[PDB]
Amino acid sequence: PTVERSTRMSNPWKAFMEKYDIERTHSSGVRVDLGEDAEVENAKYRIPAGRCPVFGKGIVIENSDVSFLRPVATGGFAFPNANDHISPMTLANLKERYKDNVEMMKLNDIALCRTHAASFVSNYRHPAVYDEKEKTCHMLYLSAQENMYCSDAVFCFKPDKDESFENLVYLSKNVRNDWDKKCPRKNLGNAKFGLWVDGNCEEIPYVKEVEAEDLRECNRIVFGASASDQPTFKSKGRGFNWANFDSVKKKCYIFNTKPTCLINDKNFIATTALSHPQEVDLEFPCSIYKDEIEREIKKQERIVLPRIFISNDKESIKCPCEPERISQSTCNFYVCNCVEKRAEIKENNQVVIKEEFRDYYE
Repeated sequence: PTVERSTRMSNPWKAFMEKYDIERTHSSGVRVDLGEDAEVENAKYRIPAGRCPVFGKGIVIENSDVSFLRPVATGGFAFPNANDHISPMTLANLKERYKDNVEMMKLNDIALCRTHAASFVSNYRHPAVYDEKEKTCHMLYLSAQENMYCSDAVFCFKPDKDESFENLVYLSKNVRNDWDKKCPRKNLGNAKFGLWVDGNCEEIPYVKEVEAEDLRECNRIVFGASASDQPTFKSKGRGFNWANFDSVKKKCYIFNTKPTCLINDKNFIATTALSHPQEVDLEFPCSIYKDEIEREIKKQERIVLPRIFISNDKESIKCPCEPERISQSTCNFYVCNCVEKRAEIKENNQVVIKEEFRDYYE
């Protein structure tokens, strides 16, 4: 009856974190999304391409008071004239129009808005804004998101997040219908993003630190700093997309490397450029570590314990020494600091196998 440590280098956050891999899941600009090309007759144009909704984004028109959701002066960015019969359209009106379509009736409200907007005729399809407070779908006739120096005689505008846009959802024609499982929306309370380094979630060493008065402002800053397809290129979703908000220090730490786990810390909220400006879920998944450890022990003599060195059950880790209690932790997590680490974080926030172990891991 032996117990031993696994050599297998896992990560129990794998499934939980896929949605935060913005490069892989969204794959286009966030602050400005112009990720695809489309031609109308002969004429190459750029259009929004991201696969995730961007919560709380809108377009500010400089030195103007017209909302971008106003129909274009046949004004804002929205579809004009029509009869009001294609845009704007209420959820009720959308549900009316598409009532005998079994598949369109299965879509959630955002996806139904997106699908409607994207159906109108090239692979040139129009982006939409769904106002979740008014339950109203707006098709955007103008796909430009920024014209900013601004060198009144010039039409200046930029994307932004602020309170008047907080219920808005900016939708490209590519947005996934299952965005709710695959994309960011809510902010993660009692958590900061981190990097998984052989059995514990570690701080991201290279970040940009910024003053922020509240979550809204931190989510606005990261939005501002986020992947952008705007000419000076296709970002492909690469960018400073993620931020940790220190609720107590009133600081925003932004970074450009995708996170691979969460650190349970009562002082922080984890937000992203896509995420809602305000919604916060305070319930950390405390049981993530104990679950994998227990699941593995139910593999089978030889007990082989995972390389998981943090848990809410201090004995399950089988620490060589006394596990440290993490005081910042709402989960009352314990960490085993006194173990053999096979990975370390190096420049540009890259997690690498330590030298002494490289040959073994191939």
